[PDB]
Amino acid sequence: ALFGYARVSLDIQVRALKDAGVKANRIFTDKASSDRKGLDLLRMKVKEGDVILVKKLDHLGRDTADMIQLIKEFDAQGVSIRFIDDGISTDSYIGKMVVTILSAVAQAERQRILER
Amino acid sequence: ALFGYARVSTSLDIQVRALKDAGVKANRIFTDKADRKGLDLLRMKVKEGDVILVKKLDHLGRDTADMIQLIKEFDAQGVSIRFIDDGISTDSYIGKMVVTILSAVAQAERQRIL
Amino acid sequence: ALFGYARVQQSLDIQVRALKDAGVKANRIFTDKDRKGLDLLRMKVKEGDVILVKKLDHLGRDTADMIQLIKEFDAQGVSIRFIDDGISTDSYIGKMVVTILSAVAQAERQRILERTN
Amino acid sequence: ALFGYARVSTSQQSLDIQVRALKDAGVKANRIFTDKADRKGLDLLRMKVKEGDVILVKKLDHLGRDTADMIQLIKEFDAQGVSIRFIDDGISTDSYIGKMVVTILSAVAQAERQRILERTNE
Repeated sequence: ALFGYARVSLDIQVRALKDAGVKANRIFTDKASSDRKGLDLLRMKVKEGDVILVKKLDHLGRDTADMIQLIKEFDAQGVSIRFIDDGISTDSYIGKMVVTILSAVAQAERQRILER
Repeated sequence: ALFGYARVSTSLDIQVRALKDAGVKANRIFTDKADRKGLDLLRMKVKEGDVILVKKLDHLGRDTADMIQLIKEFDAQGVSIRFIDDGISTDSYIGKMVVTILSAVAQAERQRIL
Repeated sequence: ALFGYARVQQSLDIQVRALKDAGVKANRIFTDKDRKGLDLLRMKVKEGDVILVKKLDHLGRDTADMIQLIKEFDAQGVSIRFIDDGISTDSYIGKMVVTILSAVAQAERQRILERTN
Repeated sequence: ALFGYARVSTSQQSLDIQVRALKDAGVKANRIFTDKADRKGLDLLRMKVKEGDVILVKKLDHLGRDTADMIQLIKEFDAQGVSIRFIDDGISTDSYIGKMVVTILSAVAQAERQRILERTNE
């Protein structure tokens, strides 16, 4: 089954997931600052063969460590994640490597700006 | 204009079925097991503007360097590659970013050894 | 203070000699064959300390575990230096570089595993 | 030859921390070039460097105003055969790691520009 995840501007993500063909009862959301309600519900409901659509790489984990763990868990469950805006999926080991690289790069930029 | 390539280390029907399901004609699908024979046949048939479909990034080369080399030589003759499961085309700005990230990785691995 | 950590017997003995030759005192070297040595390291280590590791591949069991270990030690004010890779977790760029190289090592491992499995 | 470069937006305090760190890493006082953002010290530096030279910089973030600027400056010096050593990060631009970081960051920056162009074009 096809799922969607969105996190905070949420309507920009939610409408985008719906227009990607995710049904409403399969869209889970978190208002980030229990920042994990929706994601925990998604982690529970997902099963082997399922697909999760995420608008952006940044909307998954709250940092690179968190995102790498989530990808590990979903992959272990036999669930692939596709990032709509980034145009990449976790559906191959090269794919996962690139996603991890991009998260790491995006994390570094946040930290540079935070020090600045 | 639409071609297909499948490769295994050792089955092979999973990739071919995916290529067929993406609209590649059976006579445009070339395969390899374990040595360049099917990839060679594909080289002689493809033309500027054509697109070669592949199931995953994982399936193209023997390793990352080899895959990058293949991408770049098909790119030299105006031929792009679409990786189905990854949802990535080498001729898009994302595909180009990915190939450059992979080239960086492969060069670093090479320099590391030295 | 300078500590050493090695995960894997001969390849563990190569790593230990390498850490000693890198300047780590024998009694500050901790090893694992799952995490008995790491649990001991966690207890001795204090703010401003540095852990030496021969290769990136020898800290965690996978990328998720390694980044988590780094996050944890960083939170204690303990940095990690990888001898072979020539990089430390001191700055956010070092951490970024270490994440990248782990992702690369992991991909290679998965590439090896599939051509075997 | 060994040079140093320090750059700030406005804060004098961090410029002094940078210059001090540069001296402490062994750059001669007459070999430190500075800017208060601009490019005055950088333009002077460019006249003085030659193939083989090394420029110390405190942190990656003290070279350019942003990532895209930093990458362009690294590539400019690199084409001259001049490398940059970032002290706090422990990375040289001419190592396999510095080369990898520069290439990966320029790939990402290039994708973001392509992204803007597509939104502009459509």
